[PDB]
Amino acid sequence: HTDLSGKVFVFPRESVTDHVNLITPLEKPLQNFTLCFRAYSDLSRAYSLFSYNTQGRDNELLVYKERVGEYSLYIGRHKVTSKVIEKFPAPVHICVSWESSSGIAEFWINGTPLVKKGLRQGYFVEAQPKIVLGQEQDSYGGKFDRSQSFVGEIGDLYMWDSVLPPENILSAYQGTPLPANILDWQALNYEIRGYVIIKPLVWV
Amino acid sequence: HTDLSGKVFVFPRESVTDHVNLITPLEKPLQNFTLCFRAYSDLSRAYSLFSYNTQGRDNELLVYKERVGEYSLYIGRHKVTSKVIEKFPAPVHICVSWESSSGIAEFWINGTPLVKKGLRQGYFVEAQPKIVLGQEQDSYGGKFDRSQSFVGEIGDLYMWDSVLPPENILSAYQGTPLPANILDWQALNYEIRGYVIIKPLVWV
Amino acid sequence: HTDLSGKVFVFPRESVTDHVNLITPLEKPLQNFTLCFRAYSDLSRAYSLFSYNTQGRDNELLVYKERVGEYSLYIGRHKVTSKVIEKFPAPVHICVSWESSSGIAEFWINGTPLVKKGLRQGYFVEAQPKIVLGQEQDSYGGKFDRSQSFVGEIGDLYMWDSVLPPENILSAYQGTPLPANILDWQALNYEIRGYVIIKPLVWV
Amino acid sequence: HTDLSGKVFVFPRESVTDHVNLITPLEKPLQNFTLCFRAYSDLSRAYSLFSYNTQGRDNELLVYKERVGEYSLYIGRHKVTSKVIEKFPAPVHICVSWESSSGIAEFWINGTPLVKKGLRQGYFVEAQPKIVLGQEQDSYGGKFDRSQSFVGEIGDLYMWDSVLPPENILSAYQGTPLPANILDWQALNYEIRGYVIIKPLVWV
Amino acid sequence: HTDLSGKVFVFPRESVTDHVNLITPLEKPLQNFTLCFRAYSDLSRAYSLFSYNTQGRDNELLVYKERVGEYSLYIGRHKVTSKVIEKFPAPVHICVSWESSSGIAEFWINGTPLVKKGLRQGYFVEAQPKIVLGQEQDSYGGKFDRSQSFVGEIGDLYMWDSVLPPENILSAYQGTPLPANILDWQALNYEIRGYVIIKPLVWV
Ligand SMILES: *[C@@H]1O[C@H](CO)[C@@H](O)[C@H](O)[C@H]1NC(C)=O
Ligand SMILES: *[C@@H]1O[C@H](CO)[C@@H](O)[C@H](O)[C@H]1NC(C)=O
Ligand SMILES: *[C@@H]1O[C@H](CO)[C@@H](O)[C@H](O)[C@H]1NC(C)=O
Ligand SMILES: *[C@@H]1O[C@H](CO)[C@@H](O)[C@H](O)[C@H]1NC(C)=O
Ligand SMILES: *[C@@H]1O[C@H](CO)[C@@H](O)[C@H](O)[C@H]1NC(C)=O
Ligand SMILES: [Ca+2]
Ligand SMILES: [Ca+2]
Ligand SMILES: [Ca+2]
Ligand SMILES: [Ca+2]
Ligand SMILES: [Ca+2]
Ligand SMILES: [Ca+2]
Ligand SMILES: [Ca+2]
Ligand SMILES: [Ca+2]
Ligand SMILES: [Ca+2]
Ligand SMILES: [Ca+2]
Repeated sequence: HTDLSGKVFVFPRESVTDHVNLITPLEKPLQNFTLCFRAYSDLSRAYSLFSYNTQGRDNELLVYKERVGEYSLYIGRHKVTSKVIEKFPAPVHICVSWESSSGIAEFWINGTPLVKKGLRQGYFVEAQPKIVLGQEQDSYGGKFDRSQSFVGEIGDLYMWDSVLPPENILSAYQGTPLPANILDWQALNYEIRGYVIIKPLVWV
Repeated sequence: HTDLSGKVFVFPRESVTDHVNLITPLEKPLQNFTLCFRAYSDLSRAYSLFSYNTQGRDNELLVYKERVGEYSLYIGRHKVTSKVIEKFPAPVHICVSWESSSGIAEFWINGTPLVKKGLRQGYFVEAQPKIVLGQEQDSYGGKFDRSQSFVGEIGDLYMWDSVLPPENILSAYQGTPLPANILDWQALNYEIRGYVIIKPLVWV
Repeated sequence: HTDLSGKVFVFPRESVTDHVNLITPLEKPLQNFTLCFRAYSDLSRAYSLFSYNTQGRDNELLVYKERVGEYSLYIGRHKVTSKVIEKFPAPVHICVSWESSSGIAEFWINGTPLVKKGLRQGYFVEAQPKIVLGQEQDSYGGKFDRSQSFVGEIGDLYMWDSVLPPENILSAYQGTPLPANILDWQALNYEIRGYVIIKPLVWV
Repeated sequence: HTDLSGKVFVFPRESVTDHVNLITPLEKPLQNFTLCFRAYSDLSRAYSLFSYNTQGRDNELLVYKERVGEYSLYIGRHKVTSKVIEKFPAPVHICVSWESSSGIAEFWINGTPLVKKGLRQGYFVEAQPKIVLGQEQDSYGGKFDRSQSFVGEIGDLYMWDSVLPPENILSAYQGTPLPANILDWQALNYEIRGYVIIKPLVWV
Repeated sequence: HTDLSGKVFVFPRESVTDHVNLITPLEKPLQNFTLCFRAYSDLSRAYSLFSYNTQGRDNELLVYKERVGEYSLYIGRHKVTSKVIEKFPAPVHICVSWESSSGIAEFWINGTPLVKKGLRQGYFVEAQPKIVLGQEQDSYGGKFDRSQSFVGEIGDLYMWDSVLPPENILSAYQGTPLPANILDWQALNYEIRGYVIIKPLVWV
């Protein structure tokens, strides 16, 4: 229940411990989800964008940037990666969905669909997560690694417990996002830890 | 048969097992043909796009992507290769025709003609094929190779027993193909084996 | 004798044998000429575009492609080379003229003039040629070299016994050449030898 | 006391001597500032753009160009660097702001925001500066280094004791800057030392 | 006394001999000048564009192309160099001015200003030159060097005994120069030596 409309989290330096915890009362394992957000970073090294771990389970749901032009999704430790043409540095809008019944993962980058990949067909993502921005978890809520830290700005984050169709992804990118039931930027419960500053969104 | 209008086959992972068999009652050897389809892959390694083998004959008709910008056609184990400027990764529309009487093979990539090449003048492509998407055959229906597997999405596949003129290739590129008498995406007889998922086409 | 309007010669493979002889009743040594044609090849190695030899004289008039972006004209074994920015692979329209009185050679690529060069001022190109497409001659009509063979398509070839002014070069580039009196694609006397196929021009 | 509208300082050669002192009446420590200026240089090596040293303190506020596409701000010897896509050589409009309360530094290059970075949260930039263009100070007003000298043109320099919002940054980029209370190009007190020439600005 | 409107000098081959002498009747030292001309060359090696030597003084005023994108001016044996983004090969319009009082040299390439540089403040360029196109002088009228020779085309050359403001530079670039008093293409006194041919300007 904070409205972050028009605002970003700024992670202004590299560190082991600067991060934001995102709080959701998620009790039911996820069969389907979509996650969208905008990010702006001038790192060239690898970094985590969104880290969701559960007790005893590393990389339960992880969105990770390998290198320029390459986005990975981990589900239950397993991973897929898809490629895109992108400028560097540049702001980006990222959406990723995953559907247990097919295993299909869909990345959409600036409203453009990447090649579909598939993993973990039939699996359910475990509930009661710890969700972190700014660092990559290796434990339940911690064991960070500064070489995977996100330095830069993140905004307009939403997470739904369904697979959004293309029209709803384009709405998030450049229209009005559909209100979201797991995490929603207009009513976000978060905890800042360390050096993270909230500022207006000034980039597109 | 099945009308896959608006849908693609998704080969969501690298494997030696995942494939689609395409069924056609082709009993008479082929003198002329055109094959068109759309594909979207972010593989950089080589892969097979369309594998047609007959009893005792490898690479009887094979469309093979050597590397970015380079397309090969095999007829009766002989090959030609032509080059094109293309972005990577990117969706592509591919048409290729071959005419026994001249030996001429014509690739068209996104409605643009590649340099003509020639092979197997006077040859007849044998009938009673096994036709596979997703893997390259080295036997009659099998002996796949993971390093040649196709990972990504294929749709809008049509095959004619004649050489299409430019206007009919552009029609196919634009999404209004002429009726096709060997394989037709709107009345396709196929078998999924392994991990292949049918999804809507979202990238055209 | 044959009107090849709308048609190309296709040299569909690398060889030391495949060629076209162009026949013209040229009995008087040439003081001035312009030669225009369209070509489409995806070779990266060097190749001959137009080979004119006379008895006892190799490289009497030769248009040669050194590498991407570089065009050479030989007159009586001496050469000039001019450079241009071009895409690869791409169709190209090439015009070259030479004027004995000044020695000036003008290349025009896709209707744009290259830097003028000069050679053989005062020379007359010898008459009674053998003129070959598809191979580079080292004798009077023969002694070909596979490594200089042209693979690809040639069309719209015209040769005048004068130096065309710019607006006449542009007319030829646009597909409306002024009347040509040495070689004329719309009334061409030729001989196919080996594997050369006439097909419609589909890339203009 | 001088309106330099429409004019630039030209540092026409590499040297360890040529520089401009900028004189400001500011006597209180700075908690917030914005600095904007336009520069045109064809140096590839690193160079100082704006050097603000105070007695006893090197690099108290320093704007430094590491290499093409990379801009650094030093505050009290600590630094941040942000990246941008830019052509070389090219004129550039540079703005940078810093806010003590958050430590946030914002670079804007040709009206486009770079990724925010943070340093020196809670710090006060010392007053009674010597402010130098053309050279990088290693002492209070001197100790220059030829290899960090600025060669080229600088104009349209303004410095405010506040953090400008995006609209006011864009106004400056577009040529209608707000009046500026630390340094103002339209009412500037300066001292030329060595070879620095004032000329009309011809490159906007 | 010759009007070369619409014509160029073509230096069609590398040599240590081919050149044009340009003769001015204005006999006076130069405190200010501007020189404009068009050039088209596909050399990659260094070459002289305009060579002005006086008795016993080499490199008294020299415009020299170091390599792609780099232009140098020598005044009295001292030099400056400025860089520009340009295509290769490409026609170019070059203007350069120099002002003794400030030492400032201004290059303009296709109507766009390069970074100003400065040299020889207070010097007077000596009177009674030999002015050569096509070769770089090392003596008064001679001692050429084939590795510095200009191959290609030069036209629309004008030289004024003043520093042109930007609007007059743009007029020259656009083909409507102000009449010029040191050298003027519409009333030029020149001597061709060796192989230099006058042809129409076809590349503007
Ligand atoms: C996931 O979606 C599938 C099909 O769209 C549906 O069967 C299932 O109920 C969804 N799961 C949940 C928990 O909503
Ligand atoms: C194949 O094409 C050739 C050339 O157009 C034609 O003559 C022949 O009839 C065709 N063959 C069949 C089986 O249609
Ligand atoms: C070749 O061109 C020159 C120069 O224009 C001309 O004088 C000469 O007559 C021409 N030669 C011919 C037509 O044989
Ligand atoms: C510095 O800038 C901030 C802008 O958020 C402002 O709130 C604060 O009052 C300023 N401090 C001073 C000393 O002016
Ligand atoms: C040189 O040019 C400047 C303007 O650029 C002018 O003010 C000055 O009078 C000129 N000097 C002469 C003509 O000697
Ligand atoms: Ca982890
Ligand atoms: Ca980790
Ligand atoms: Ca095979
Ligand atoms: Ca195989
Ligand atoms: Ca030869
Ligand atoms: Ca040869
Ligand atoms: Ca310093
Ligand atoms: Ca220093
Ligand atoms: Ca010299
Ligand atoms: Ca010399």
